Amino acid sequence: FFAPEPQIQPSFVGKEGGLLFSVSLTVPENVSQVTVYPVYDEDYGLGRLVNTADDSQSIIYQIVDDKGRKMLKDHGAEVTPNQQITFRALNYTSGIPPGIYNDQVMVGYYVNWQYKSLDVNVNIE
Repeated sequence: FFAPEPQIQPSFVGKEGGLLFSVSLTVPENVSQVTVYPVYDEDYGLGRLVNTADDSQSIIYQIVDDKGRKMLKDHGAEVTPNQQITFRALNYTSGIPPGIYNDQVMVGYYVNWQYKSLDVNVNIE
């Protein structure tokens, strides 16, 4: 098992359901399932992006696969080794100042599950 670093792609957002960022990766050998999930609320698959320059500005989000299914710990997308797959962070905030927003998410690979943390630092404008 070896997992290349997943790549974060910014989006060019304030609508409920709007794309905030994406995570793309190549499925390793011997892996049949991959999840990318936030850990703000791990049980319900919710993340919290925070503005690095302003504590008081956050965006709640969920991460979905290419069929729009929310990803959770130990429950991701079924995949084939060597395919490229993309996950999308979608705004779940009801009711956004431009800046740089941060969160940490997790990537799980079903080989047993192997986990790797992923830092997210993205422009949202």
